Amino acid sequence: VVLHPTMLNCMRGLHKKAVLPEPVLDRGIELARAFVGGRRARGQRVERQPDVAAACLMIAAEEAQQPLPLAEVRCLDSSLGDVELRRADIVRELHLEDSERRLRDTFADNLLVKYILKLGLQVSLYLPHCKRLLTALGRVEALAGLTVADRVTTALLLARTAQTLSWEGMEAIYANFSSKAHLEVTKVNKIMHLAVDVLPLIQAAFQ
Repeated sequence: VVLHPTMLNCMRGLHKKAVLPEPVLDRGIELARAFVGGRRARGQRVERQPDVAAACLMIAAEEAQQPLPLAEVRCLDSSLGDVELRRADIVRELHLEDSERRLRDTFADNLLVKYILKLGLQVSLYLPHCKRLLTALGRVEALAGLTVADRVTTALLLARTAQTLSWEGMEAIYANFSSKAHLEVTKVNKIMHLAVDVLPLIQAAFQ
């Protein structure tokens, strides 16, 4: 199965900017060939090839427990569209429902670990704590609508800047995190301002 140049170029470019391991790209290529080969054999149009590429890469990255959240994908390539729809299409047509359910269950931990390692922080300290912060955040009404990735970002930055560990420059910290995570600093500011405003509610959920 020969993939369209735009499909390959997008995947290679995004994989490069994400600083992902080589065999993740190879897995991304394999998923795309199978999906594209499936569609071609049934006479189905392959729409939005760059988005299909991103989605294949994300499945691959999650399988290697090096998750690539959508917020990062949009920050690395601002032109990509409805990547989530394509991911659902791939999962369904390649029959990956059982694997996808496992990926969804481990996504939060694996992203936490990824960010903790990127920030030069100690996993054995931050992981079990930020995990508990994560659970707390989901029980806070004002924070409904935050994505899993938004909650991971919030839990880590709260643990790093809001002294939440005692429950058991600031712009420069958010900016450094944002660069290292390949996230939009303005989106991180917004999520944090929302979480910081409702700080005592997060604490009560935590305790």
